[PDB]
Amino acid sequence: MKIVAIGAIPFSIPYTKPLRFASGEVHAAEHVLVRVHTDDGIVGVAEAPPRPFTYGETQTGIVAVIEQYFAPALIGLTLTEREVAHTRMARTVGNPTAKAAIDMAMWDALGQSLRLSVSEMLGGYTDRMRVSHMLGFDDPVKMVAEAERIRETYGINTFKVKVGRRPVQLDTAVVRALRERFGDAIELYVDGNRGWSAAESLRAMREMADLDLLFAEELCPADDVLSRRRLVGQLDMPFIADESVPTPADVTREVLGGSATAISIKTARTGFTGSTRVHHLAEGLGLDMVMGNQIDGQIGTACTVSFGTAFERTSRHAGELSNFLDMSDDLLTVPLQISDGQLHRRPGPGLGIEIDPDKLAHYRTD
Amino acid sequence: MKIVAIGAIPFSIPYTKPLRFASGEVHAAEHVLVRVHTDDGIVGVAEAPPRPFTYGETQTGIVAVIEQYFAPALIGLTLTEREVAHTRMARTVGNPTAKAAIDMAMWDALGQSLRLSVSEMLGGYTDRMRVSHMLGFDDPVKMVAEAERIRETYGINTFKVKVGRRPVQLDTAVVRALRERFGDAIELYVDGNRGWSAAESLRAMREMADLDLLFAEELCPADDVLSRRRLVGQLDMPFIADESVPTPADVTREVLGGSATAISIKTARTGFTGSTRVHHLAEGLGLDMVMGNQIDGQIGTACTVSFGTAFERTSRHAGELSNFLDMSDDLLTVPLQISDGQLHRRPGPGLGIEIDPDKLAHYRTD
Ligand SMILES: O=C(O)C[C@H]1C=CC(=O)O1
Ligand SMILES: O=C(O)C[C@H]1C=CC(=O)O1
Ligand SMILES: [Mg+2]
Ligand SMILES: [Mg+2]
Repeated sequence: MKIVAIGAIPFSIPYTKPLRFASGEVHAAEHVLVRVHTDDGIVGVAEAPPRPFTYGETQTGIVAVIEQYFAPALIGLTLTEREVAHTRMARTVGNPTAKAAIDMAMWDALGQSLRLSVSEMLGGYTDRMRVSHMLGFDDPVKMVAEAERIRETYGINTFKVKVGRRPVQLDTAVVRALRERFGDAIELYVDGNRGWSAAESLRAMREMADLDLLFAEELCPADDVLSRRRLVGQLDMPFIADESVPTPADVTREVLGGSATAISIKTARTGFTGSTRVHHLAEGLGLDMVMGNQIDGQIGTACTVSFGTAFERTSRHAGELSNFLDMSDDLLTVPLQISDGQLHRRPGPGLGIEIDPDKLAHYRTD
Repeated sequence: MKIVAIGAIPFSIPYTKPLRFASGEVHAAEHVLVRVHTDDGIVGVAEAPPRPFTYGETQTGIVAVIEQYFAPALIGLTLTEREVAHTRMARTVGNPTAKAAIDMAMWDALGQSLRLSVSEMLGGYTDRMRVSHMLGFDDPVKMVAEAERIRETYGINTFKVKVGRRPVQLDTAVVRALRERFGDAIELYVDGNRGWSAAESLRAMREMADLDLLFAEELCPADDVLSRRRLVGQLDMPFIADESVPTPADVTREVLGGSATAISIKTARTGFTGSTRVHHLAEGLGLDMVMGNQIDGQIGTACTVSFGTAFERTSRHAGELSNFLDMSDDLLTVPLQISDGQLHRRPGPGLGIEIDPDKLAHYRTD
């Protein structure tokens, strides 16, 4: 189980319809397929989604850091030296998805080598997660229609509404429309992606005080430090930190500082080894945690469910596992299937997925 | 890899010489051998040391809780459902070593099943740890002689001196004698086992301010809450919490409250699954951590080194891995070997140990 090579292949798949939010937009999945090759002939895989508006990474930069720094530093390590890999990669600051992809690809290879799923190796608490769908910006009536279509089609009963627009009433009207349309049959929460000021955020939440929102996520910039802390202290529900807590150290600083009261865990940025560190820190401190979506393709979604199903604290909440549906196509030989509002972790070893050679050849851009 | 049975066998092995400290004494290793049997014929093992003066557990109580509560709740789970086992056992409060033994025995069985050492499955950062020896109470000249004998014989260069006696000068004279005898060639720190008041502790440490002590461990009772917090804030070096932080929740309360500035990790009380939670919490918060000794036999010591070698934060410090040497005998087919002041993690699968049938038959007390 020795790593003999690590590759990073850029690919691009168009979205049937773009996902729009406060901090940016995604019109195509211009990701990087990361592969870890072992001396047993096993190939572990994962993807790295460049999100310049979130971590500052670019598709070109991800391939570069992996080919120029991480690959040469990790070749030669066995799949059971994760902490050595973790420590070596840590010598380089940032580059979250690049690091995470390598770690998850390593876990995929390990699982295949041992004939064990990543989920069970991580803890195997359960075998499925409830699904939450992120609704991107669009005309009010159009967002409601999207939710209705999605719930009827896939059985999804949890929706995270993207907000952060002006006037604030535009978004609060959307949320109210959703609650009037579905009643208490669905769970609802919001993510502003740093779009509103803390003052606008409070007014928006006060206006939606009767809509039973489960969480408020990054309503205003965490970097508007003092007003952010004041806002978090004014809200009843937990305030989920996402882009502001990419590392365990950030979780500690933001939570102890009062700028976060709940933690988003995204395998795209902390992989499995790092995500375990975040989960244990959040559980130890006593904070709610939710599996988030990095606008993942099916490869990243398979990773999210693999980790989310391994622990009780992550599976007690619905996981954001459905945005891959807006992609026009994907790289798996067998597409992920959501039914009854749930997604099961794959039964196969490792991530339980396989890359379709023809799909890769068609969408790669190198 | 399904658990078909879990047994708890009490055994007793006399000590060549008793280990004495502030909170109690150990004249024999009256432990409990815990075994997890799988449907593959594999048997994982570990030990549970009853420490009434530390956790309140008794040899009889450990066997009882395992046979009456844990065994029936875990039979039927696979070795890759650790989080289910963790959650089920958590329904019962306390009983730390009983829970830890079951978890470590499960990891031992898993490793054997996969032909992987526990150390590598946990992270595989390194393959050995430096050794630290705990010096129990005794006449000053006798404690110094013990340190000299131990250093020359095993190459051990780190010593944790047991203190907490009155007058305080009795212990400070011991530490000073050790520093004068070995100079800067050895590392020294102290553990008072809640023996001194906070006021006595400060005076003792001030008297030893020139002896370069690396840590101060449980000098006074953590339950003397306010004076304990005042003391911790008065000391330069990290203050290791041990018996006061048996769980991650305690780590959070004591650290945020200011009654602890460093954390002791003992596999005897948090096993591997639980110890990982403590390590990640301590790393996330930014606190030093040291692998402690629960006055472990060789079985427990094999567990300590297995976990300690898996991470960088635990292996950067010497681990307390030598007190088993005072036992008159032990249960392993192949005794642990300390040389050049180090202990390597065993090369074999799981814990890399095997119980000698004749030793078990001779020392069991059921
Ligand atoms: O923020 C989210 O939860 C969803 C998405 C928006 C940007 C991004 O990278 O993640
Ligand atoms: O306190 C220590 O570090 C050593 C030992 C003393 C009692 C016990 O259970 O552990
Ligand atoms: Mg978000
Ligand atoms: Mg101690």
